[PDB]
Amino acid sequence: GLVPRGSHMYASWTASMSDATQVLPGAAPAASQSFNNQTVRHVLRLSLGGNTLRVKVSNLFGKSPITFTAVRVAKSTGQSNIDVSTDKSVTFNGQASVTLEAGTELVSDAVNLEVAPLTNIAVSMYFSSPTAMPTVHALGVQTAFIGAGNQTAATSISAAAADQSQSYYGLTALEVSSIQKTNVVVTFGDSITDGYKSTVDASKRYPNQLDDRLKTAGFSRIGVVNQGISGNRWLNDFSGPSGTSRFDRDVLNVTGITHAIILLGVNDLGFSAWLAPTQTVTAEQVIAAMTTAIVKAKAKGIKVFVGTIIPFKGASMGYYYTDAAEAKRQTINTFIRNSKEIDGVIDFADALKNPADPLTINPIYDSGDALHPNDAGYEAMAAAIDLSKLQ
Repeated sequence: GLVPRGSHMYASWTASMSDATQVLPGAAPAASQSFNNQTVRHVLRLSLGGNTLRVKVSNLFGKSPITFTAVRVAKSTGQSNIDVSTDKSVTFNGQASVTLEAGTELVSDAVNLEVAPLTNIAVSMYFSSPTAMPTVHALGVQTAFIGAGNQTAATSISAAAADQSQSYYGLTALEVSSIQKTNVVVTFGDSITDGYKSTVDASKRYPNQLDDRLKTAGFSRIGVVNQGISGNRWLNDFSGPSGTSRFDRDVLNVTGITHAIILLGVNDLGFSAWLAPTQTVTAEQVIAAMTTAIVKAKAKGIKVFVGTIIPFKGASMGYYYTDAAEAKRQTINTFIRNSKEIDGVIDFADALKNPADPLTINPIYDSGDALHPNDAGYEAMAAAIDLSKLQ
């Protein structure tokens, strides 16, 4: 009959936040990016359409407050260009400017802009004052455009091409309202979820390609949002807050989450040979972290799927991949494949392994570093997922 008319917000796009100033033990300090009377125009692909939207901004890892002098949204027409007829002010309790204390995040008022699934919008932020922005999504696989002054409502960003970035600055979710029954699938993981080595500005991350399959099958109301962080580990900070510490924020608290696909751990194994030798962890310690995350998500009624760790022999041999890392990978994958607690396994390892040698990634899917898939490998990851799982 008539769908009940109650409207609700759903996460349509997400980006997990990291602290750009955090470094490995023993490393030299790292400086954050800063803006000073400048506008950053981000571009993002919506998984879910609807009638209104709201923007979640973040100062989660700031050391001082930041003030967003203006935030605006518009439909993207490619590169930095917008459809000015769709430009809208984004307000916060009715105010165009808003200050976030260090360690806080904030979702905006609803914006009356009707949007369609798998379309790009631009979210533009003006910082009038000197603004340190350590709170980033570091590897966005998407161009952002930076210009002088308040260009948030401009048709395009007038600036030098060297003033482009591929990060997201203090922008962490974009939620869209609908009266329809809606599923939200959160892909949680590291660079292989984030989409490192997929084509920039092409929406070829594995969760994008999974989203394409869903919409092609007719499921416009099953959304896929990306909570990957390139370099992320279950058990230790860097890159990004540890998987265990961020699971509540980046999975359990995603608006409308119904399903999660967890793919994490290869960096726990690979970082200890050389990047972080004081942070050697066992497969059993990784499994314990995974267990607590699974328990928490199931307690909230979320469907929990766990992916097997894809083969990575050849990835900086002796300095990332090691025999110890392979042994731990085996133990973890055996645990995943035999677990009675998870709702299902997604055997990415089986899907992407080399038929000629199961310890290596299939050469046709290898970006070149023996660890990260290329676009075809991310397509193969998405193709391996039974869409019945996401219903």
